[PDB]
This record gives sequence, structure tokens and C-alpha cells, in this order.
Amino acid sequence: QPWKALDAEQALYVYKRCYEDHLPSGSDRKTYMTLWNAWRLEPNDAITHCYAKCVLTGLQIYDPQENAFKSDRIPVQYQAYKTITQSKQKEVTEYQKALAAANAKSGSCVDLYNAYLPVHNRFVNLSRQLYHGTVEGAAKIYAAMPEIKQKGESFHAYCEKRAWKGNKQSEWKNGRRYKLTGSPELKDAIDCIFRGLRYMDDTGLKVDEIVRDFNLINKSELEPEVRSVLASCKGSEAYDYYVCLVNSRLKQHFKNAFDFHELRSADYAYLLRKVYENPEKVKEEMKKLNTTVHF
Ligand SMILES: CCCCC[C@H](O)/C=C/[C@@H]1[C@@H](C/C=C\CCCC(=O)O)[C@H]2CO[C@@H]1C2
Repeated sequence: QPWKALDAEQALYVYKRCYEDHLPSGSDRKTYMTLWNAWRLEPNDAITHCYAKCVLTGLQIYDPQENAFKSDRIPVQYQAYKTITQSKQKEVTEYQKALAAANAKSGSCVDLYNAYLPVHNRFVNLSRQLYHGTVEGAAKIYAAMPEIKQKGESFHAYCEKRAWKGNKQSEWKNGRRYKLTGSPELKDAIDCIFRGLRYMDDTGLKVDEIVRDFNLINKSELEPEVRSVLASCKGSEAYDYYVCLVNSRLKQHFKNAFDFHELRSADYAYLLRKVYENPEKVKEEMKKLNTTVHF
């Protein structure tokens, strides 16, 4: 419309969310992590199959609505960062062409894994350059693009810096709080944060993503209330939903969920090996990073 290439933060988000949703828990976690960290699509089982589908979908190599491998997106991804990656146009074309040969069949995890596997095995190194899948390569993207949220920087802090960039002091100068001012700066910060946390995107509200954050603080029983508060919220701007949550009977639980996601948004690896403890632990962890926490 046309398709927009993914930056280093967008790619890192895809990888970490797919780890969160597909890694097993307990003793088997490390086995899969070691292989996937090495960009090995192994072992050949349904855990890996659906992990692969997750990443292909998130990187938008596979489109679930068309049930199609989107070959022409590969050169777009390449072109957007070619002066940084130095990937070769010849290889990019070959990767594109290999994807054009791929048969998605039913679109199931295994069908996508089976189709993509030889393409992956042939073009793994190139794919890691194009889709910001190396530490060194991603670092070059961040260095060239200071307007991308960095590792170690929370979305709340990144967004604060862009919302209050004039003469007016940040409302969060002594630390972020939940004071509702309705200021244009606060509304901007909250839109930026809601988009960064994937609460909202170009298609609007994701009720399930806000619910996920309550589940992550062990408040699964609040799901119907979370849904009700969002549903009854008049207004469709990020700030409107934020006000609805903050002024509801969910207030403290929302603060805890949102603060935990602040931490997680600063450290995309947080959950990959660590679970929610309590609000005090979250605050201590945030002090180590570039966040909006009170010192
Ligand atoms: C279709 C799936 C192909 C395989 C993808 C692969 O398993 C990607 C793994 C990611 C890897 C990507 C590597 C480097 C990205 C930059 C990391 C950084 O800036 O510290 C590691 C981070 O997130 C997981 C962990």
C-alpha cells in the first residue's frame, strides 16, 4: 500500500514475542532456545513449526490473509537499509525468487515450515542481514537511526523524550506518575506508548494485548473487567483508553501491568529465560535501565 520495511526494534519485537509465545517452559526451554538463538529451525517438531510460522508472519514474509509468501517484500526490506547492511543485490534477488517458488499450501505451521526450510537453509545469513538478526548488524541500524527506540530504553522513556521536547517541563520529570492532565504532550506520549506496547496499531485497539498484560501480572480473573472498561470507554484515542483504565476500579492493577510492560519494553529479553514478581521488584529492575522510574 506500499509495504513498509521493518527496522531493528520492529524485528527484535517479532523475535522476542515469538520466543514468548512458542518456547516451552521448564527443562526443555534451553534446548529450543540454543537452537533458535543460532538460527537453526530445529528440532523438526510442532514447537519449531509454529515458532517458524510466528516469525515469518511477524517479519511479514508470510501474509496470513492471502496465505501467501510475499516475495516482492524482500527487495523492499533490502532497499530500506542497503547502505548499512551492504547485502548483495544478486543474493537478494535469489532469496526473492526462492520465496516465489515456495508453496504455503494450507498455511499451517508445518506447511509453512516445510516450504520455508530450504529457503532458510540457503539464505540464513542474508536473512539475518536483511531482518536485523545479528547483534552487530542491528547495532549499525540503531547508530544510523537515532529515532528508533534503543535496547535498554523503555517505550515510556522514548515517548516522553519526543512528547516533551520544547520549553515545557515533562510531567514525568521527577518520575512517571498517573496524573491525568489531558495535556497535548501527555496525549502524544500515551499514543506513542500504546503503539510501542502493541496495545494499538494501524487497525486500532487490541483488547487481547491489554488483557495479556494483566495475565502477565497474574490477574487472569480480571479479564472480563478489563474488557468491560475498554468497551465502555468513550473515545478511541490511546489517551482515552488510558484515562478509562486509570479512573476505573482496575486502577492499581493497571498501574502494575503497565509498569511491568515498561520494564519489558526496555529489555526485550526479559521473559525469555524471569517472571513477574511484584511492583517493588519491577521498580528496582527499571532503575538499571533507561526508564521513567523514580530514583
Ligand atoms: C523463520 C524463523 C527463522 C529463525 C529466527 C531466529 O530464531 C531469530 C532469533 C532471535 C535472535 C536475533 C539475533 C540478533 C538480533 C539483535 C539482538 C540485539 O540487538 O541484541 C536473537 C534475539 O531474538 C531471537 C534472539
